[PDB]
Amino acid sequence: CTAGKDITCKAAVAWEPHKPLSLETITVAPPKAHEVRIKILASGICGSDSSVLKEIIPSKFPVILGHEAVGVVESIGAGVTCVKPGDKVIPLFVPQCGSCRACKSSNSNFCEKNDMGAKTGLMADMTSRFTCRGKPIYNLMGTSTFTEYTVVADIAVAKIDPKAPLESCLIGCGFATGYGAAVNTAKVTPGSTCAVFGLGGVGFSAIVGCKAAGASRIIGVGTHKDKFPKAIELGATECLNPKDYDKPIYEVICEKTNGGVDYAVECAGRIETMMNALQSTYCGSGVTVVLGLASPNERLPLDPLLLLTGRSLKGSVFGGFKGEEVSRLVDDYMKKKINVNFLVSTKLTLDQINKAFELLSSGQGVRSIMIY
Amino acid sequence: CTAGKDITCKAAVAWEPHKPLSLETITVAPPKAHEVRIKILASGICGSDSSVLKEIIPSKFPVILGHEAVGVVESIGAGVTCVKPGDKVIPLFVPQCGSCRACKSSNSNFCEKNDMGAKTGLMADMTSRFTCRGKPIYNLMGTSTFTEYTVVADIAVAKIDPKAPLESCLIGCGFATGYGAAVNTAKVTPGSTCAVFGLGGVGFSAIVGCKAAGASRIIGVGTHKDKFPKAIELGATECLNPKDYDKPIYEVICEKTNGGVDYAVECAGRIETMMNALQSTYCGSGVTVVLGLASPNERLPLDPLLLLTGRSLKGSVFGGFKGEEVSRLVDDYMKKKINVNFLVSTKLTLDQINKAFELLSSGQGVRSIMIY
Ligand SMILES: NC(=O)c1ccc[n+]([C@@H]2O[C@H](COP(=O)([O-])OP(=O)(O)OC[C@H]3O[C@@H](n4cnc5c(N)ncnc54)[C@H](OP(=O)(O)O)[C@@H]3O)[C@@H](O)[C@H]2O)c1
Ligand SMILES: NC(=O)c1ccc[n+]([C@@H]2O[C@H](COP(=O)([O-])OP(=O)(O)OC[C@H]3O[C@@H](n4cnc5c(N)ncnc54)[C@H](OP(=O)(O)O)[C@@H]3O)[C@@H](O)[C@H]2O)c1
Ligand SMILES: [Zn+2]
Ligand SMILES: [Zn+2]
Ligand SMILES: [Zn+2]
Ligand SMILES: [Zn+2]
Repeated sequence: CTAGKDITCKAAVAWEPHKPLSLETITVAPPKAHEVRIKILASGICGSDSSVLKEIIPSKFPVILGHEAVGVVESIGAGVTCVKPGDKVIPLFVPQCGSCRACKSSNSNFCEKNDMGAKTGLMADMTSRFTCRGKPIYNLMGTSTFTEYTVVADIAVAKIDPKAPLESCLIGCGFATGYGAAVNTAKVTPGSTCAVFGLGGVGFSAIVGCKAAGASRIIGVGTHKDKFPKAIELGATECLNPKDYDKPIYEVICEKTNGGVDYAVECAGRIETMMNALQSTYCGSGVTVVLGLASPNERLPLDPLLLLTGRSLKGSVFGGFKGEEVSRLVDDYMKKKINVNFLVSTKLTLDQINKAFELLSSGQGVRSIMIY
Repeated sequence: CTAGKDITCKAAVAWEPHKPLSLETITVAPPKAHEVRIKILASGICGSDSSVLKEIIPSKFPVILGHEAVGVVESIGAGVTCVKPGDKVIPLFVPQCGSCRACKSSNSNFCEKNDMGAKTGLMADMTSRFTCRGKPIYNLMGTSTFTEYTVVADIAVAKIDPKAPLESCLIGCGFATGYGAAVNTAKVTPGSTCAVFGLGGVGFSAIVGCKAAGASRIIGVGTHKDKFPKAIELGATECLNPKDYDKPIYEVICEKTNGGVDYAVECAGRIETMMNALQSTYCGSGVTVVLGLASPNERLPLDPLLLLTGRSLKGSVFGGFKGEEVSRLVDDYMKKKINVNFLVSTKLTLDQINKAFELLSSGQGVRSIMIY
């Protein structure tokens, strides 16, 4: 039994930015009050994890990344009632305290207890449960999944079906984000025309989302044509490679869609892709959703006239989903309403984690996950 | 009888930008096929009219400005069936052809027959119905109301109650825009908190709109405290003057509204004001509507991160209203549901038109109108 005891396990540590993750032996302390220690079963590698390493997204170091996973509760701290040892769960990088303005609302999921703003990289009591070589290691958005065991607040966990597949880990971020961006944020309607920019994990999930919402046309826009067949299989009606064109991609799209698409979803994290997405929508009612994160000091040179005719520009985190909605997604996945496992193009071990980061730059595949 | 004859009348002509409007005697030709000649009863002076004169909004010159009015049909061209001589009407600067993508969709009012993009300043057949000092004079957005008589396309006219008050002219633009920005574009919900930036004709209408939508708090934000009393009278729960604080106005608002308002409406046409409005909304679900038009080359330095948490930024013209909805607005006004006349702080004659433009730079009052 490991309850109430320190656990020694394997984890991928980021001692510094711009450097490959280091496989280390670490110590994971027992959960304190209102905390839950989880044995990670599978973890996905998200573009945001890569961005932290490139300093595109701020974070303290040393740090254990990863925020897309599925696991089983190993033990619970004092006062915990929402889960119990043995329950299968998905860590939430966007918690749900249930009492803040966002949580009490039905139009927001941005719980104020999130650490995306403060970036403390520590637990609620400002201490760390991670130790490596006698040094406290910071966590990522209250999760950290690039480790065999992690500890999270009891408001940052979603209990799910005990038999949920290991591929359910994508629901921890990438899939819920892209899927939700289409279904919740953009609010894609039946028969509408959509365009998705950036065919990575999130982008493919957005394509699946637009299809589920009933779009009549879904245009996948990316620079790696090897992904096109896959994109079509998952819902895209056609794909376009901006590099093939001399004329602006938004002009190409507007010419093909009677003036522009109804909904555009940006999933690359590039100011240029955001601008292309916006201008690819119909000026009279087009809706653009930005999901990607660009360098902190980059800005979108927005001409207000682009919005004046009737356009909308919005953004969201975790597809606008609240933690309490995660289980339902897992259910739909098992009922085959959504085949999340289709997005898993590569399965690796924790030791091969750096390969997943290498693939992120490759011109193929969708999502890589690790089975511990 | 003037049917089928040229009419000689008075009008205010802008021979060139940056100069006072010139009172002239002009000739107005009879309406051609699918056109309607209207005797203007009253016209308001809109900030947009001033912007054209200052070259903030592009236009050919010489031109007769004005796009906010109420009048009566004097005669109709061949094929016209929607109105007849004697009908009271409101010219529409955003037409409704009923056949384009925008007109077929309930989510847009930006009829592709509008002249806001092409700026031809001419009738459909590329000719003008206005002549002054032997020269053809351009029109404004298919309307032009700074003239005793004007000719418009039959898809650019809304028939309204024969007994509609002269003040109904504000529905032609200012009122419909501000009011609609709240009810249609922002979609203000009962019990929400709102902030309106720029207390001019449009701003006051937005206040009226937020109140009609059932907002519990309506914060008027402007640099002229003398307008606050009237603002409160029309629906504002309080007013703030940026100059009375050492910190950014959006920090003051967030501090006073538990993180920011639910809906913010920009009505000044300044990049700085637009940015203040955006950041003044709650990061988890705040909605900002931009209505003002800034200089052509100005750009909003938008940090994507401001949207990622759950904010929406959108814009619209004519408050999102379609031409077919104008009569309903006039009806509500005559039933005292909305007191449009309350926004008229100055009444002039055509000869005094320049005083109205001077007043836009005074710092008091709301809207000026001229009775012909
Ligand atoms: N708001 C949220 O909740 C949320 C959640 C997770 C991730 N994100 C962000 O969303 C983005 C997508 O993440 P993934 O989806 O996790 O990432 P990913 O798999 O790395 O995919 C990003 C995709 O965007 C395109 N891309 C990458 N670099 C590019 C460049 N220099 N120029 C043009 N296109 C480029 C590529 O698409 P093609 O191969 O088709 O060109 C690539 O597959 C990341 O920026 C991530 O941080 C946001
Ligand atoms: N999209 C549409 O359908 C539509 C329709 C009509 C007008 N508009 C636009 O809406 C805006 C306002 O029109 P009105 O409402 O017709 O105009 P207006 O009566 O001139 O009022 C504009 C108001 O904005 C503020 N303002 C103006 N110049 C400013 C400056 N340099 N710095 C700070 N605040 C300033 C003032 O408010 P305070 O005194 O409270 O500071 C002023 O009362 C214009 O930009 C116009 O082009 C859009
Ligand atoms: Zn992620
Ligand atoms: Zn909360
Ligand atoms: Zn139309
Ligand atoms: Zn106007």
